[PDB]
Amino acid sequence: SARRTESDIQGFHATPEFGGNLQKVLVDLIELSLQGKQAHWNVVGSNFRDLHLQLDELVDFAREGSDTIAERMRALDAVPDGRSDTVAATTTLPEFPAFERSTADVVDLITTRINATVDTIRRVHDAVDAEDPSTANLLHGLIDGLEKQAWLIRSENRKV
Amino acid sequence: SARRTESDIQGFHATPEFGGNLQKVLVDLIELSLQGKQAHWNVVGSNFRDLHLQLDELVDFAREGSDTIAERMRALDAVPDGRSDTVAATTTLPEFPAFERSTADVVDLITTRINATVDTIRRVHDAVDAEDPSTANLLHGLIDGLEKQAWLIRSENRKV
Amino acid sequence: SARRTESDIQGFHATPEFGGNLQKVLVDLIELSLQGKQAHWNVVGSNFRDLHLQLDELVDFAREGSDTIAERMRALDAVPDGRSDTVAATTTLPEFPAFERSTADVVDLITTRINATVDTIRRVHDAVDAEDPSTANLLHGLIDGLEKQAWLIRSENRKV
Amino acid sequence: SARRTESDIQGFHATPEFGGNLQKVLVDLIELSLQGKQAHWNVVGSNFRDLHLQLDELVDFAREGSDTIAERMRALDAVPDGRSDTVAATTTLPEFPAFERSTADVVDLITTRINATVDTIRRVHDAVDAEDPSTANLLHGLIDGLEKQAWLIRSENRKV
Amino acid sequence: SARRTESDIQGFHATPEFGGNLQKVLVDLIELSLQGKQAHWNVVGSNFRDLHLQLDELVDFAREGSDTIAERMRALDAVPDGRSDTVAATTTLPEFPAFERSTADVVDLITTRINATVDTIRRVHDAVDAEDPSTANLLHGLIDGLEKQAWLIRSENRKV
Amino acid sequence: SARRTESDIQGFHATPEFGGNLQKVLVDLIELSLQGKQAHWNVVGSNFRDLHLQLDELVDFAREGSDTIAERMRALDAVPDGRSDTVAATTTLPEFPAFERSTADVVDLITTRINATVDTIRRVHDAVDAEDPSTANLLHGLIDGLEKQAWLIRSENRKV
Amino acid sequence: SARRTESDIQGFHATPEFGGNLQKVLVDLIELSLQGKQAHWNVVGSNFRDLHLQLDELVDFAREGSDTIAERMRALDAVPDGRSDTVAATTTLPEFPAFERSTADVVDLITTRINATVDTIRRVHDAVDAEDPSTANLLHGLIDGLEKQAWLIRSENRKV
Amino acid sequence: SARRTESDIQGFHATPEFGGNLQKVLVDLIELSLQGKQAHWNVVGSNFRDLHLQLDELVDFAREGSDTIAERMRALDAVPDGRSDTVAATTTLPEFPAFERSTADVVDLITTRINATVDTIRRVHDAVDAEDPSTANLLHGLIDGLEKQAWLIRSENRKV
Amino acid sequence: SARRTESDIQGFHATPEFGGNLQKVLVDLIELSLQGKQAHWNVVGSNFRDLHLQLDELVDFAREGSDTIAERMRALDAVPDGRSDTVAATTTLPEFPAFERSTADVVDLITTRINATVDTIRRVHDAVDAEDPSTANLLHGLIDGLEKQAWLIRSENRKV
Amino acid sequence: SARRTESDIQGFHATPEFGGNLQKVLVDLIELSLQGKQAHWNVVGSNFRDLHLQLDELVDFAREGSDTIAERMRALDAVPDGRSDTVAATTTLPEFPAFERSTADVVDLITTRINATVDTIRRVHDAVDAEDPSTANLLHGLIDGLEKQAWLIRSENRKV
Amino acid sequence: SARRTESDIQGFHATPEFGGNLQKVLVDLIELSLQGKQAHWNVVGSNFRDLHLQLDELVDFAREGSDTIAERMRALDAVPDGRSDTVAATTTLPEFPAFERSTADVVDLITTRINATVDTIRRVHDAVDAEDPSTANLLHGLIDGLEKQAWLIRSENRKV
Amino acid sequence: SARRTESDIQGFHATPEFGGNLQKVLVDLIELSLQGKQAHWNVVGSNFRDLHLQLDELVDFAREGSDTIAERMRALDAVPDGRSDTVAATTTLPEFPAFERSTADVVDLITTRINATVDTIRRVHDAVDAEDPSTANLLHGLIDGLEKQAWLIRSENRKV
Ligand SMILES: [Cl-]
Ligand SMILES: [Cl-]
Ligand SMILES: [Cl-]
Ligand SMILES: [Cl-]
Ligand SMILES: [Fe+2]
Ligand SMILES: [Fe+2]
Ligand SMILES: [Fe+2]
Ligand SMILES: [Fe+2]
Ligand SMILES: [Fe+2]
Ligand SMILES: [Fe+2]
Ligand SMILES: [Fe+2]
Ligand SMILES: [Fe+2]
Ligand SMILES: [Fe+2]
Ligand SMILES: [Fe+2]
Ligand SMILES: [Fe+2]
Ligand SMILES: [Fe+2]
Ligand SMILES: [Mg+2]
Ligand SMILES: [Mg+2]
Ligand SMILES: [Mg+2]
Ligand SMILES: [Mg+2]
Ligand SMILES: [Mg+2]
Repeated sequence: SARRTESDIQGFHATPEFGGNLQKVLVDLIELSLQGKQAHWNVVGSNFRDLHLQLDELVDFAREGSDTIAERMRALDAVPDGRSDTVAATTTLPEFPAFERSTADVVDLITTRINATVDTIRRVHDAVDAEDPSTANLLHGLIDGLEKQAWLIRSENRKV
Repeated sequence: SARRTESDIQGFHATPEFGGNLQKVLVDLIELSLQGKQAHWNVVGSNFRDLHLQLDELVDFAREGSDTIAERMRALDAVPDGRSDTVAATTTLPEFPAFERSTADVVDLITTRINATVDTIRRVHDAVDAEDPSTANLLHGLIDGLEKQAWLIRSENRKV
Repeated sequence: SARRTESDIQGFHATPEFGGNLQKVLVDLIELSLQGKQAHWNVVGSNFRDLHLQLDELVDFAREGSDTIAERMRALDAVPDGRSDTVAATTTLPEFPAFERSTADVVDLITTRINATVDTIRRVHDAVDAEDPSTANLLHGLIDGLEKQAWLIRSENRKV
Repeated sequence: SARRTESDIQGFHATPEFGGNLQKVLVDLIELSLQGKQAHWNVVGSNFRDLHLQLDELVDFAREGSDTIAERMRALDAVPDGRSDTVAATTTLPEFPAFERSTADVVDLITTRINATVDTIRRVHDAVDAEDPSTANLLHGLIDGLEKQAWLIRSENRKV
Repeated sequence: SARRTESDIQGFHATPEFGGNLQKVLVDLIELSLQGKQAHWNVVGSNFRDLHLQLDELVDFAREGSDTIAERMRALDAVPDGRSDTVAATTTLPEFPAFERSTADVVDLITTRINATVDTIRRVHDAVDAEDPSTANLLHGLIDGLEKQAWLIRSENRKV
Repeated sequence: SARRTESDIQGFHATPEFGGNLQKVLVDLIELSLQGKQAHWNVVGSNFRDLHLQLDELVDFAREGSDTIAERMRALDAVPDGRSDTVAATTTLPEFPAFERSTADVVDLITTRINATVDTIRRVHDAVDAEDPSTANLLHGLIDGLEKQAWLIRSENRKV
Repeated sequence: SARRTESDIQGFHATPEFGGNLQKVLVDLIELSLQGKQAHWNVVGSNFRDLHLQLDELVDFAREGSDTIAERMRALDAVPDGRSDTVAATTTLPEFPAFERSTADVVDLITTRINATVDTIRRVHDAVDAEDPSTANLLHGLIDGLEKQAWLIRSENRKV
Repeated sequence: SARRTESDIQGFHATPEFGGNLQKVLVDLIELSLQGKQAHWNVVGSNFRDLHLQLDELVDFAREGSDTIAERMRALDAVPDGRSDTVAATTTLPEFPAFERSTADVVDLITTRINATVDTIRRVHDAVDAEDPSTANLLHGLIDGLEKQAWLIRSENRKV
Repeated sequence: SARRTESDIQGFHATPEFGGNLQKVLVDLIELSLQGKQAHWNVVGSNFRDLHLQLDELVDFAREGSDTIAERMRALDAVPDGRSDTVAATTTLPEFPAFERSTADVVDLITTRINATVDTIRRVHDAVDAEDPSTANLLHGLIDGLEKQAWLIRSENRKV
Repeated sequence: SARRTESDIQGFHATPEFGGNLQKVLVDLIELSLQGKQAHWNVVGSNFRDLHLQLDELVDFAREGSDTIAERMRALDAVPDGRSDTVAATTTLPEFPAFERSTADVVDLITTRINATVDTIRRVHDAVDAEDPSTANLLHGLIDGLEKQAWLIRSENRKV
Repeated sequence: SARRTESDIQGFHATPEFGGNLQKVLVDLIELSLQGKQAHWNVVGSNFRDLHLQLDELVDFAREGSDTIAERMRALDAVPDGRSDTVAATTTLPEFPAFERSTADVVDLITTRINATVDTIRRVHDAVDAEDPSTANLLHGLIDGLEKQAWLIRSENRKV
Repeated sequence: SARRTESDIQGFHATPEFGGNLQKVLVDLIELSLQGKQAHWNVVGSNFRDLHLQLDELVDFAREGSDTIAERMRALDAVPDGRSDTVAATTTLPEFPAFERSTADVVDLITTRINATVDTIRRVHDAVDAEDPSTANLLHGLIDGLEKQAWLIRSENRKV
């Protein structure tokens, strides 16, 4: 009665631009995960353990975030690229330095890299929201979670 | 002292239109749940097990979704109708066919029905968001979750 | 030695009548689940919370029951029909009323609907047991569980 | 290489008005949690246990909510004040009465105070959303959750 | 529409003899659980710990069994009596002795008392099954479980 | 250097008075458990479910309590007697009435029986504490736990 | 006082025929377990993973089933023989073929072997039920569980 | 034989002095909880994370403690007052300062406030123990738990 | 750059001799599992329960071991044979005797069968290690676990 | 209004006598833990498994006990010494013998050593209670727990 | 006294070659992780779901493996480099192709890449084992785990 | 039939030197666990909590390690000696100091003592491996785990 008589109903298709916007978020989340693990392993000095542990929590969040974004792309028939070459060639994050780094340095370095990642999400937000508010919801989750990590990490170096 | 002195403070009340819009979402979520179980029981053929299992995950999400929407109606002083006669008389989803269906047919059929359910949510979205953004947030969760199910189901039939 | 030399041994096949008998149970279990959720959402008044919660437990049991019955049908190569139109057209349960209902009314209404569902299982029991005692075992579980729910719900309205 | 150069990328900082708006939400959430426990301990009469238990769920939600808001403030460089004197001096919630209170009275009292808490969040919503949609997402969760609690609690006193 | 009309469909009610038969099972289950704890506390000697632990498992099973039977009585409009005076006055189990008892003695004593409990259930089985096969299903679980306990306990005293 | 050279070091053992006092606690705990289940099964009327559930929680605590006391006796070379005849013959608890009882009646009946049980523990407390403060600690747990149960149950019948 | 005064009460003893009948069930359950693992390890081809996993679930059920039957024999003073030589010499199941087998062949092969195992249980059912209905209940569980496995496995090969 | 024949047996009730003493403990526990969260949110500097985490554990314990004391009051017919105005007006704890505070400062501040809370419990201990040793047991748990928290926190600022 | 330009890279292939060596381990693990269950069911006498339980733990380990070995064979493209006929025809373990066996006898019997199984693993160890050290690692796990079981079981019969 | 204005509020600290008394408990708990493991590893003979398992449970409790006492010392500004040399030099426990020991011997040996440990706690109890009843509470837990362990172990060698 | 008297005892230090060898393993494990996710997101076609899920299990193992290797480097005073640029510049794995790939192609592609990763571990094995057998043990775990993944993935494409 | 004949197949027995080498590892593991707890309780100063927690993880690992070694000795017919006097008299670990120690000092002290424990295992490794590779596998786990702990602890004191 109210039933649609259509045998093939199409779902929501993302524009290629929308897919490209999520791709920008994806590579920065993957890069953040890789840099987070680098910091996690190579951090040394005063309050090593807290930072070591907090960095793993950041990596967990960024990895879950990259899944969320890539899966959202797929749901809307965009196609993600999380390969190493693409991530290195297109990430906006400043390169993480090599070798052992002090806890103080790692705090400042990782805070900057989190903030860079959040900036990318904030930059594409309005364009994403305009096409698909449901995806903007996912972006809000990432912004909230990453900005929480930034606070939890940077607070170590704060002097009051 | 910033304390209010009213003995009676009323809650947010949904308009009849708003109530009607959530009712539209509700009946399609219940119908999708019922069709999902039908497909889950009656699918046979190549890759039976994967689809059988994925369909149960779809049903779980749709059932949780119907609860969310119905409870949201109740919170806003609206009254849901999820009775079988009402669902059958008012759902926009094409009827699920009777008897055993092949994996390939079930994939196509259910994808269309998920697409139809999501279309209803997308159709009422802006009107809901205009009156109550907090409810639109719930709708974003439903859209994201269902379109993910559509991807996980439909990909069986996608060739190269 | 004692091994059967048969390359293709057939399993137990249910008669169509047996399948039809389980189908009667299936539609009443599905209808009970739908009515239970309707009551769960729309119940109001004294002792709201207990009934709200108990009704969800009833729905959980009826949903698990419908899976059990439909899966048993499939195991014996019967084909279930749990679609909304079929449920509405063939259920023996009295229609659940629309709108908010008092806890006292809901208690009486749902007790009657549980008892109707149990009656269907009791009605087909002997015919089912005669063909397949193993399925009668499943029916015993449903009778026991539903009659427990009837007691737990109806006790609210009992005056001694 | 699309890598950014800067070593000190600063995070999103909230305006004083934004921090002030989240502070308003925070004090009302803390007050609600304190009032919720007061009601939880001191409620007596018909259907005591259900209300006793539901009030604990409300408190749990309000406490998680206060953490969410205070932490969001910290993430955005704002400073929460959840101290007893501040909460008492600035909460908009009508004072909860001391001593034992009937279930019927507690239902009415707590519903009013939940509605007051929600009103604060609804009042600041648009200003919060205008500056930071990600924070508005957190507000939506709070509105949804608290309005659910209001329904679950107030339904006890409903007439027909 | 195959919907029934009646608003007050009554449930299956047990005959006085049926309730009496379940009452017989109930008192022997409660007595066994009390005797099981008595043995659990007071057993001493070679292989104490194994018997101590196994007796607790027996008690657990007997207690769950008593709940099952008493609740089944309630479901079928019968009224259990599990009070201490009634249990003592009507149990068919041989009295368990007071004071410390050897493991070997406890094995023999408890095996006899389990067997007595099973005998009661076996004695009422056919009359229960004739009136209500669903209840006989519950009896089968009790027979199976208790006879397993008897084997696990008595095997301690076996010769070759 | 400080090692004792004794081959057999004996444990602290209870005096006959002490053993007798714990036995008094034991029988009232078992009797409360038995009456608790009787009430649990046979309670009917307004707010049935809450009382039904709370009575099971009371029984769980009383059962754990009886184990605690009986095991403490065994630890101190005393012998418990939790057999039905002994419990019925020596309990100080007023007899629980037969048949179905209203929720209001069960509240008053059970509150009285909990209070009787606590009175027994309070009556023996000082004598127990004088001989063995470690056992008095166990009594404090029981008093606290049972008096909480009394509050949670009795509050149903309070009118303010 | 309704207490029995026998110092020795014997348990239910199975006849040799009954013991033999359960032994027939046991050897086919063990053989099915062994063949299930063989198939699980050696299946290759289209939809490998689903079958690999489902076969492990079948093995788990058959192993649990063999335990149930063997323990039931022990409870009734019968003596199981699950040794490899006996299983190989007395199983009624057709031999599982050697080496790697295709998914399609494994589906057909295992379905036949489940069918064979269930046939043994159905063949001995009435004789078992006549002597001991409680054991027949266990058989009903085995029939239901195994025929469910047969459906979940065989449906891979069922076309339209 | 030993059964009391009283229809109404009353529970142990707190004297006004006793109720007053527990109220004193209650407000300091709630105040500690509130200051604990304030410190948790606003702590910054060296070893932020450890302190952030430890303060949450302190708050969890203080919250459980406040429930314990308030529930104990209710059990003994006393009425708690945990409202914000009352806590602020009657707490003995030194006020927690506003704004961000260094880890070193928070360690000293919180240690002092924990000690103040414990002092209150130690001050009321003997009077509580004299009237009701069972409640003194609860006080012992609180003293032990809070003094552990003080050690775990203060140790950060120790120099040896 | 360092990337291999090969479109099809082959994995490690086990020699047929290596596969045959793992096959020897596999049949003895399967035989040990079958004999362990035989002992588990049929053991009687002093300390029945401990042995009954320990034998199940041995069986669990041997079953997990057989999976490990068979899966390792498959990973390296060997093909396991765990069929009943093959196990009986090729196992090196002495046959387990029929009928009920005393705990003392079972201890000695099972210790010998564990030791036989370990001997097979030790016999093939060097040949396995020489081709694939990673598989020798798995053998070390089995040797350690089985030799632990041998100690735990045999200790029952040790006289010092 | 009632707020203390002190900047530094000090915690309760143990006197040298108190610290010394807890140290005495600490070394006997650690020694018991060490002997418990020695017995656990080296026990052989009849009922090996039960004793092996029970000794591990004893060790778990003694280890938790040692943590409790040492942490209590730290909370009260006392310094524990649980080093091997100190434990060996100052423990009151009779030395555990070397080599394999029979189950009968281990039962007697360990019971004696548990009793020695409890004696130490009972000897210091009153002095501890006089200074700090909160710590006496911890001692009550240890006495109760260890005396339970003594009962569970010693009962093996009892003959009645 | 066998105690050493050095105030400083250094740990095992890896040679530069050893560090380099683990670095080779690390970059291929990270690359495999990244390629695994790419395949997981972008696979479409027959048996999509099984591969999608299995690829996630592969990624989990490879991520855990990279952690193990990097942490082992840190333990032995070596410094890992898991940054994207380094992984892309130094991995031996063939590049994963862009865009959607069929199930069959993904099976072949990923199998080759697992084979490549395992080859690196096998290539460095002997050099690692020669310097530090404990690290070789970790390598054995990686080889076993990855070759198992290769089997579970590749078997989809293996025909008869 | 490839079945062996012997009824008494003996297990692998360790040489006196082998048992002696495992005894060396055992005493150093027990000593480390005792020193670890000493440090855990008595550490104070900057980053107390992290070290406090990490030291407990070390103790957990060392205790599991000691069980592993002692049980392996038992499996191979060797007899462990983990008694306090033996540990003190034969441990190679430098004595841990008494009293409170700074975090910086504890980091250096514990790192040295972990390294000493690892050195013992590294010293006996080749002789253990030569006689029994399966035991060397256990040593590898210990080396890996302890060297990880050393890194996690020592990194606190690292400079740049
Ligand atoms: Cl509830
Ligand atoms: Cl799956
Ligand atoms: Cl931490
Ligand atoms: Cl056990
Ligand atoms: Fe994903
Ligand atoms: Fe719901
Ligand atoms: Fe189902
Ligand atoms: Fe928080
Ligand atoms: Fe019950
Ligand atoms: Fe007990
Ligand atoms: Fe079994
Ligand atoms: Fe509470
Ligand atoms: Fe396997
Ligand atoms: Fe500790
Ligand atoms: Fe890691
Ligand atoms: Fe151990
Ligand atoms: Mg599949
Ligand atoms: Mg209620
Ligand atoms: Mg006390
Ligand atoms: Mg720290
Ligand atoms: Mg035993």
